Order: sequence, then C-alpha cells, then structure tokens
Amino acid sequence: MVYQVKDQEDFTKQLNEAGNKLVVIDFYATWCGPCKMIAPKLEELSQSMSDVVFLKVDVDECEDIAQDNQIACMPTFLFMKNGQKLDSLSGANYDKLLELVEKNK
Amino acid sequence: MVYQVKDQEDFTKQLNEAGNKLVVIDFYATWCGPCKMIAPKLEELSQSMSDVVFLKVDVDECEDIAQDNQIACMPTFLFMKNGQKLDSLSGANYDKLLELVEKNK
Amino acid sequence: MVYQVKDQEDFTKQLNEAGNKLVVIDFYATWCGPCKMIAPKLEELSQSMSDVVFLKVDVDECEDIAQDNQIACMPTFLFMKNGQKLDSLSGANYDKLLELVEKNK
Amino acid sequence: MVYQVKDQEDFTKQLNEAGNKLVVIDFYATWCGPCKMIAPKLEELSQSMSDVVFLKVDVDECEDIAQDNQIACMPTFLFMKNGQKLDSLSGANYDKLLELVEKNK
Repeated sequence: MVYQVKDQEDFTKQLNEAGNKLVVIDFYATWCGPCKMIAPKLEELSQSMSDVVFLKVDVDECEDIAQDNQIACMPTFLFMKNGQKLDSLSGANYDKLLELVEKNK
Repeated sequence: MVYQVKDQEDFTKQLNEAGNKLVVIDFYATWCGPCKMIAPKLEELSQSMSDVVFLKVDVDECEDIAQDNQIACMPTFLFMKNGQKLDSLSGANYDKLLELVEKNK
Repeated sequence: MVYQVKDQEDFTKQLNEAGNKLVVIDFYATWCGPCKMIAPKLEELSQSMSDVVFLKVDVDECEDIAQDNQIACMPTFLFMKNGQKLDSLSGANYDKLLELVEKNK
Repeated sequence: MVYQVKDQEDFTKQLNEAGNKLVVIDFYATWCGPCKMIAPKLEELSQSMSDVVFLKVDVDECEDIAQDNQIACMPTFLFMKNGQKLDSLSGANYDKLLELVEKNK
C-alpha cells in the first residue's frame, strides 16, 4: 500500500519509520493523468517489495513539501535512504523507476 | 498585463474576448520555482504585445482546468486561437516561448 | 472609438470580444441627416466609456444585418449584452441614449 | 402598378408625366419589413385609383434622392402635386396614407 504523507512532521515520521529501507516518494496531483496511470503500478510494487517503502505526497495538499523539494513535473519520484536524497525521477517512466529502485534498495 | 483566470467560465470568457488574437496561457503553481523564475518575463512580454492575450492559471486554485488540459510539467504554456489549441510548451524556456509566440501570433 | 462592422461575421466577432460589456450599435446611413447629427456625440461618448462597446452598421453596406434587426427609422440604437438584445431606441435622442446606456451598462 | 424611380432625372420625368395628378412616392428599402408588408397594398391602390400616380424609390439605389428628401424612416411617403410638396408621412400607416391621398387628390 502507498501511504499518503499528511504534512512535514508526518514526512519525518515516515522517513524514521522506514528504518534502513529505500523510500520512494511519489509527488503527484489528482488532476494529473500520468500520475493516475502509474499509481496502480506503484501500489503493486508496494504490495510486493518488502525491502522498499513507498509514500505519496499530494502537491495541492502539501504545497510546502512540494516547494521544499523543488517539484516541477508530475509525477516526480524522490528516492531517499536513511534520510539522504539519492536520486530523483521526473515523469511516469516505470522502467527507469524500477532501475532506480533496484540500484538503491 | 497577465490576467489570472478565476475558474472554467472565466477561462471561456477570456478566450472569447481575445477575438482573433493568439492567447498564451501559463499553467503554474506558487510552489514551483521555474514558474516564479519566468513569471516576470511573461509579464514584460504582455505589456509590449497588445496583439496577444496573456493569461495564467494557478493549478491549485483551478484543478479542474488543469485536468482539462492534462498539465504535467510546470510551467506549461498553452497557445490558443479562436478557442482552439495551436501548440504547447513544457518548462521555462524563454527563447522557445518567443519562437512559439512568433510562429502563432 | 466607434468601430464600423464590416459584415455579419465581423458583427459576431465584435459581440464576442465585448465580453460582458454593454454593446451599443448605431444603425445608420450616409444619406441620413439625424444620423450625421448624432454621430459625433456617440464618438465622444465612446472615448469616455471604456466599459461599453460602441459599434456602427452602415445599412447600405450591410443590408443583411439591417434586415436581421428589422431597422425602420434611423438612426436606430440597439443595446446588447452577451449576444442578447436588451433595448432599442429609434431616432437621435441623446438624452434617451444616455438613459438607456445608464440603465444597461 | 408602382413605378421604380431610377435616378434624379427619372424622378423629374415621372413628376412631369403625372400631369396634374397627385403623386405618392414610397421611399423604401429591401431590408425593411414594414415596407414589404405595405407594398402589395400600394400596388392595389395603384391598380385602382386612376387619378393618383404611385412611385417608389429604393433608398440604397438612390441615396442622393433619399438625402435630398431628408428621409429618415422607412417607409416614408412623399405627396406631391404639380411639382409641389404637399405632405409627408413616416411609417407604414395605411389609414393615414389613405387620408392624405383623399385629402390631396
């Protein structure tokens, strides 16, 4: 399942909760077509990979987080591990997302 | 001057008032860095080109309009004339914006 | 400034560009004395009232438009808003014209 | 039958041709509804009264004549006899037209 970050404090809580696991955060908007298309794939990845944590941030609900993370395209995937930014991916490119997951997990 | 469209009907109203003029629409968000980066240039352009209508849509304020135009990367510049789409530009490339204005005005 | 409509399509175009503004249309003829008598006043009015659109139709040049609006006595002032008729005034009565502009703007 | 005056010289020829008869001249336009409604009545009057001459002037074809006669409303009926103006009637008022004919013939 893909947990929706509620605010900044929640984002920190989820990063802590992840432990040493790679965290993949999907920055998305409800008005964004490509975001909707890929969400089910993310949910499936979420249900299958136990060594990765998947989160999502609705940019219209968390504009502060969107701004702090310099989001410009939807969806954007941020790859973090032990609080550190490892990679970013702009757009709904599933294969590239998978490559980054395999590489950083 | 770059007019901010308030909602779907207002968007339609502005498109009619444009008459036969090229209309350039900036889909943006207040949390978007490149959007803020190019905004002043659009404003300067609009003060000079009285034969082109410049509009802006805050995607957080008008999520329905954003969905209608499948916005993904911001800013997005949509070029229209007589209510019909002519071109689209993703990202804050000022030279490309001028080229498309030149082509379509 | 009082714009001269060139034909049926041009009339439609101007009515759209008016947006939500009162549109006042002077149906006139170059052989009509009272028409020429009031024309300069309409022009002066139009220079002041930027919130009202002033148009003129030469009935000899656009006989089809004249027929569409069953013009009979000239000048005739037709008052429109959003493509729809609001009022009509036959003859060059400046005070009546101002009253109708005031009522309908 | 109602003869259509072709130009100024023709108007003088027809006034001469009328002799001592009352002449009723219908100033009209093809785009004018009330003009069309009453024309058949004029033709009937024309076919029945042998002591009156009926003429018509299309204002779009004879703008000079329209101007010289200070026409402003359609139809306008001018009543002449032996070259002299006796009366004018603005509008499609058949009873008033008949009164003026009976009075001046």
